[PDB]
Amino acid sequence: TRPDFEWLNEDSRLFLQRGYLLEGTTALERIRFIAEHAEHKLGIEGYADKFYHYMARGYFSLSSPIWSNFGLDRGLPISCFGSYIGDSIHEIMVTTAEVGMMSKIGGGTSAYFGDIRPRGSAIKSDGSFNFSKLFDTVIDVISQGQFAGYIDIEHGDIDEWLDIHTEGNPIQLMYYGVCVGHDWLESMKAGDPYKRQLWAKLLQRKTETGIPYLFFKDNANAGRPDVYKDKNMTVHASNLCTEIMLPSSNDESFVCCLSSMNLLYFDEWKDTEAPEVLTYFLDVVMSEFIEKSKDMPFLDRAHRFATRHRALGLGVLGWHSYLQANNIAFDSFQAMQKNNLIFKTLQEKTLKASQELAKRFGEPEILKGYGRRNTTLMSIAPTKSSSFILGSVSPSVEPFKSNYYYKNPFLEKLLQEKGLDTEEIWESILHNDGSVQHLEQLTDEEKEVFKTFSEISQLSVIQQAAQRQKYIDQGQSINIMVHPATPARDLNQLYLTAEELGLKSIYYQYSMSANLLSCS
Amino acid sequence: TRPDFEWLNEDSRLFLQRGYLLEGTTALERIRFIAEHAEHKLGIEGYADKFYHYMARGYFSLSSPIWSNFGLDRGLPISCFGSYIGDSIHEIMVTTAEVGMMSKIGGGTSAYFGDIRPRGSAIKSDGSFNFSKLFDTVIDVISQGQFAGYIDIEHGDIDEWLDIHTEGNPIQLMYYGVCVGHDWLESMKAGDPYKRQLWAKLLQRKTETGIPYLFFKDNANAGRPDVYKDKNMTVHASNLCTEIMLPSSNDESFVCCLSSMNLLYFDEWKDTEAPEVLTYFLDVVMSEFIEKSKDMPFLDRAHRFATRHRALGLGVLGWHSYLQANNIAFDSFQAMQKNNLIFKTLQEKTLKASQELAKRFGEPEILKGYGRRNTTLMSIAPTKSSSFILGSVSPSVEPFKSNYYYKNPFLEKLLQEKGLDTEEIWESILHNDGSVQHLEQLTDEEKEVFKTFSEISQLSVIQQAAQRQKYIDQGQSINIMVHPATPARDLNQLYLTAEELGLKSIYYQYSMSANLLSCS
Ligand SMILES: [Cl-]
Ligand SMILES: [Cl-]
Ligand SMILES: [Cl-]
Ligand SMILES: [Cl-]
Ligand SMILES: [Mg+2]
Ligand SMILES: [Mg+2]
Ligand SMILES: [Mg+2]
Ligand SMILES: [Mg+2]
Repeated sequence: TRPDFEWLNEDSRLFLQRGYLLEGTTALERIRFIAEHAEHKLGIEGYADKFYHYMARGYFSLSSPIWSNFGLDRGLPISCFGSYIGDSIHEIMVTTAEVGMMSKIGGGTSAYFGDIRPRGSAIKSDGSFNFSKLFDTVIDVISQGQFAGYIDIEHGDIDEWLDIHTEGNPIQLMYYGVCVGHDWLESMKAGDPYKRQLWAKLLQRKTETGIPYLFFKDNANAGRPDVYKDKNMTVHASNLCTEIMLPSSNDESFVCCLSSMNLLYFDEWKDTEAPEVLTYFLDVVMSEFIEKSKDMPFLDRAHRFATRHRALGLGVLGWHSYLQANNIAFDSFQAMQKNNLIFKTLQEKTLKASQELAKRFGEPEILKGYGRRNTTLMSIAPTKSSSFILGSVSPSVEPFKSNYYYKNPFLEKLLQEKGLDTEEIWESILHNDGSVQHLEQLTDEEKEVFKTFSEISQLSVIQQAAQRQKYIDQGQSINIMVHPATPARDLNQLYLTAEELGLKSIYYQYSMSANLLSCS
Repeated sequence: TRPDFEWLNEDSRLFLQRGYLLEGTTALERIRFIAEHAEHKLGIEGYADKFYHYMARGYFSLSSPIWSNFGLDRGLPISCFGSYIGDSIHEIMVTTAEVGMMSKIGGGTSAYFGDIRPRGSAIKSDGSFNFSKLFDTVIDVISQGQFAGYIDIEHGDIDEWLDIHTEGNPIQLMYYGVCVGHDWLESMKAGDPYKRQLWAKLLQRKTETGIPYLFFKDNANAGRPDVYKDKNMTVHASNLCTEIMLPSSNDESFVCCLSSMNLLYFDEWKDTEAPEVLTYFLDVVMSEFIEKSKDMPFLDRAHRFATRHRALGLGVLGWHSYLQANNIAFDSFQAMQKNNLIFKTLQEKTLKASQELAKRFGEPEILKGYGRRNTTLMSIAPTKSSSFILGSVSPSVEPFKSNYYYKNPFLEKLLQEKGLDTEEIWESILHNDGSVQHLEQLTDEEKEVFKTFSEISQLSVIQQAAQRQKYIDQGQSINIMVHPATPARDLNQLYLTAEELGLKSIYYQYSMSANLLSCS
């Protein structure tokens, strides 16, 4: 019934033309080229037509670097770049040049600052915040930039980092994350007054700005694949969007590529080879990064990482879409059942594919004897533009912001079956911030299915992330949305619950205009 | 009569202890070590005792990097570092990392920005001023920094550079110079209104701030040694202090080392081997830089330059001191006679020494078949601290600021012979900004000999620099001092005369508190 490329409507074509495609290349032409180029690099007969078919059915979203650069001379097809900053000017300049080159090329960058000695240390040093000014300037000066720096909450310079983005502060452009350990938080909860005041200030900053990001470093490291545990490959920090969980060091900067399965069609593709085909595709994308980076000035640490690890980040979008297509409320037991099923299925299929890839092409150095091609397979990145392109489905695992901001097609259908598909009804929804909770014509059950992100239990967001985390070898970009009237006490408990449940990170805390945190 | 090391008085010892010497090394111990280390590297018997003797007599000043680092593990013994910035992010990052590493190590840095495409060029670019923000931040963040950027007056972005240091401007820390060609200035003088307004603005900026530096690029290139002309090795820019005249390129960053002859004792050392010994010393200093830099991250372009060129910068101090010791007024025909004699003698002796060095050790690559060891031998750097250390003699070729600010020892002697060496007389001099022009007890002849920098013809400063330039293969750091009441018209003519007479640069325009420009 659904035509091939239904998703590729006039909105999507325009978006792609204006953003990603070279003048004189159409969207369809580009998809065919990508499919054929991948087949050629894999050496697998029939691969292109399989990949093309799955594209045609709307099962795959490809990352913007892949749309822009895959199979072409320009740019790189990677979606993150994470550097470790050693405690020396030499190593600071190495990272500076990486960030510069990547800010020109694009795909976001990040770095770990926590091993830089703090302000006042003998060399007297100016500390880690002082060096953050260099990266903030690099991205101010060079663009295609976006950069995130990570600092430990126990670091000598934490107070300086907590004023990033405040009025007049030197740092206005770069983002940051704070690495927070289990023992530190247990000391805070047990009553330590300094930790209690620092934590309070961090929460105040996050309400005011959305940031810092939180990196629960002990959850991240406890959740690493065995290979990284076996070889003491510590995850110091995450990436620009907080979903990546890969080790960086003096000799290696993590990189990864991404593309995403459209969960709207889970019941169509769950027993197909679509996830495996996408895994194969991401592996050839990494082969391209390796080939392109081998002679690229300043990218030697990333070239090394990609060569030895071959880390991939296959993600998802359309989670809320899938739930709505099945008349399931986001915060429900039935949603939790589907969450387990979907992510279990993806874990199994992507791992199987990585095992087959090692049989065909060999294990990279870090995985010799481990039996797969890729150190990691899955990560749940944000997908705002990618979701738009692919039929305006819901972003990643996030609830729809609202029903009308774009009209929710499942709400539309429901309104049509009730004869309520009228300008007056829709205008009422627009005037209520895309909510339907005001509408007396809808049952409570129907209202539940179409709650907005703001109306949904934020505890349910966290719990669902915790539930699926066991099936995801990297991480998940998890946003929450909180009313500005929310007591600090309630935010405090939500973040503490996040760490307790094993979440490796939290991304942005969004606000809205003037029980959702403590019940699900 | 004069004791050995008379110059090394308690002031000098304290200065050296506090600035340059490692805890537990005395000034004398350091001098002996430097002499012996140089002998060892030259393989020349008796060299150390010759070098030590000349140090003992007060004939030599050594640069602060040499005092700090020569023969030791730490740092580098070079006094400039000049990079060419190619029009690419890659080449911008190469230069960024050079400047970072050198800002930690010390010795000043500089770079040429003029081949960066201007704001609005297709890639649309943000231009050369945008990239200057990166270097300004590097030196804000890393210290031991000082940096000077050079831009051509005809460059698309010249208006942006001319607001450097103004209220709120992004650039407050780095210095800059403007490269001004002969044909451009002839177009300006012939009446071009745009050039006339731009030149007027530059002069306004220089009165207000002292800067930009002026680099007369056609004089600099016309004055290069034949070897650089023969091989099209363009001098794009000068260094932090405007005395260096060396080529930089995509593959080479200029470096040079310095030390200085004390002209107070010219009549003692003119027929000795002291200038030759100092030349030999500077060549072994460059051998140290080469050895140290060979495995230093990010310094490959400077290592290459030093290896192939072996450029040296032997300078002078105590010019005004020499004139005063001989009862010669700075602005006089007799001064001009001495200027010619001294600089002719130095040109001959340093070149002879470089020829002998090539016979002993070989010609470097750039000079194969040219018959000397070093592409350049002489440059007249500023010597404010070095002059203090060496008996408080006058700085470089500059007049003494004043007679009492430190008491002029020739004025003191003159006052003693007249019985005028009294607190009342000296206090009168202090109250008149170190001038003696008010004192009725002195003849006009005596007053002439002890005019302050501010009282001296600035045309004479320029003319003396022009006269000695024929004997100096690099350049000269030339400051002038101008009353704030001076009409723009008169400054205009002075700078135009500077270019007409063949000066390769001008450094700072100093001011003072409320015929000297047009007569000598
Ligand atoms: Cl990143
Ligand atoms: Cl494993
Ligand atoms: Cl320099
Ligand atoms: Cl020559
Ligand atoms: Mg083929
Ligand atoms: Mg650690
Ligand atoms: Mg020996
Ligand atoms: Mg040129």
